[PDB]
Amino acid sequence: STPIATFVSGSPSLNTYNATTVNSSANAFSCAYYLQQWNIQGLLVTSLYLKLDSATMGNRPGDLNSANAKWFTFWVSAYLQQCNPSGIQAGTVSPSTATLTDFEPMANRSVTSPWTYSANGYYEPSIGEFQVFSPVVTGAWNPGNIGIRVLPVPVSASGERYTLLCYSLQCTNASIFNPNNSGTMIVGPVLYSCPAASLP
Amino acid sequence: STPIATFVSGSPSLNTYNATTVNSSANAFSCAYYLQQWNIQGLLVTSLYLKLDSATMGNRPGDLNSANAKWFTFWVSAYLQQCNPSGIQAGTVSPSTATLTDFEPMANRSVTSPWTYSANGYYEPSIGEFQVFSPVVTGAWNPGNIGIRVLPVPVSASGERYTLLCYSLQCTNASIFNPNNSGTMIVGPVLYSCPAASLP
Amino acid sequence: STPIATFVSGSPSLNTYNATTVNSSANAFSCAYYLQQWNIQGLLVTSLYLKLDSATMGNRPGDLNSANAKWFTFWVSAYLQQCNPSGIQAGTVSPSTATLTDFEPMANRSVTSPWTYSANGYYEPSIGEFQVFSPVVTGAWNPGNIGIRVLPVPVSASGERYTLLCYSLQCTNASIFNPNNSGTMIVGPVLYSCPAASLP
Repeated sequence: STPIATFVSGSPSLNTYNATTVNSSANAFSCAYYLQQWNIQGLLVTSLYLKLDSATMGNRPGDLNSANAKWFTFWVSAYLQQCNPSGIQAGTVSPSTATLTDFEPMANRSVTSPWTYSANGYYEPSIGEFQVFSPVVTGAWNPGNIGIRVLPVPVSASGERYTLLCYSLQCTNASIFNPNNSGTMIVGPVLYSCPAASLP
Repeated sequence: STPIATFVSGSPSLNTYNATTVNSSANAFSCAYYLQQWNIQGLLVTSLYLKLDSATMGNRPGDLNSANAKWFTFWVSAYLQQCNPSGIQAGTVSPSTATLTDFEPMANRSVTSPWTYSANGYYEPSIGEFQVFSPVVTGAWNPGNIGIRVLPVPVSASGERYTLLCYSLQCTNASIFNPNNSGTMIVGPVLYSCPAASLP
Repeated sequence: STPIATFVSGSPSLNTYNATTVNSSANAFSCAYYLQQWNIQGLLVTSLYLKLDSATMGNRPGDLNSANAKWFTFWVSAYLQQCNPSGIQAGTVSPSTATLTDFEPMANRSVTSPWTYSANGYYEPSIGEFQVFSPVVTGAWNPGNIGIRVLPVPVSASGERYTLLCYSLQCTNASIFNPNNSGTMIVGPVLYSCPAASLP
């Protein structure tokens, strides 16, 4: 077969806000992303950009707890109909014979108990690799450094198990979820490699 | 030739404890691992899981020094007979014409003086890249975050030089080497890329 | 076409000091490097070693500000004539039909305003991924840990835009730019992956 498959999805301009992220106060928001993936003979390499904008993200509750939220979770999925909590969009696979199941991560060998899938449930991974990024911010958003916990996570839905890539983005400062602050934030490219579930 | 070679070794369940790790108090232990490697046109990509279990690791000396140990070293080798201090097991290479020498890292250009190979010697690398992981832990094991120093290291044995991949796993808290504490710990997948010594 | 292209440049021994780095006090220095790159079906993987040596780097101003400098910037470019602030040398591309434009990074989706290219200008990136290395040091050089900010950066020159890979190396301690201290420092291999601008 083909030794290498690729997948590209999302908004190249980061100006289309068609995905979803849930923060630690269980508030759901619209976000933009750009996703580029490779399956290189069973190695899954994933590049991701994420953007939030006060003007497109949605209502930000006031209440101290909500306004002081710092963490939010984003999910990259290869199961766009069956287990897609962050609403990854249909994209382009190369070559033409590849399919999105070429982009499922191999199960995480450190984790057994799965997350029960919700459309708006907040999942906070406390295990796995930790990366640090400085974000690109505009306006009155001042999150500071963004820590990123990233790992393959087993997710249960309707008696089926899926492994998804989970990103917990962890602001240094409360800022971006406070409705009194307008602004934007972009982080990336966040790179993550792991074994793929199959060969392309 | 083939542009891409792969190697897989170890325990998929992490329930077979056939490798070896030495900690900073020079105490040797049995551990489980799962190793997946790629040589992509001379780029070596390595994925590793590691597991320790109080019930299989071996005797844990008491003595303050031993019980308060936090660091341990694991070695990934492509020289399973000649220079294999952590006891990587025979595995599966793809394609059929590839050999394990396809998985030797290129020499580290920052290091000249080699480590003198021992079957039970403790080597503590103080140079190189540093990654941080949160482990998956059970029972009364509470190591906290695991720092990971990882790099290709030159190793001497019987007038021959080998480059191996060295991992120093560095617990935040003394816990796992204290014989009064039962538990387990899994870390991974730890990803590391470096130039390969050759093309596959 | 070829799914995989490679590029190799610089000094394998790190003993040829033909590249350039500018530090935070705007002092320019000669340095050695070794650069190995892959374009794997549009994924750009870059391995870099960097070396400074008091005996080859050039004049180190005294003046408190200069001597206490800790950060310096290195640029990897695929535009060796048009936009090459660190003086990457001509190298070897494989296969024979590949060219250096196969190694241009895709534009950074988080950054719009470019850096105005200088031959000796200091650029300090404050956004992007952050890695940590322990360096290999000799003599009276004691920089401690080296933080590394690394990202693709848009650069303007003569009405043309280029994306280059920018590395900000950030010493923990003032040491290496103090003319009273002789020594050397090597860091690497620093690995960085990002999307490539094109397929090879």
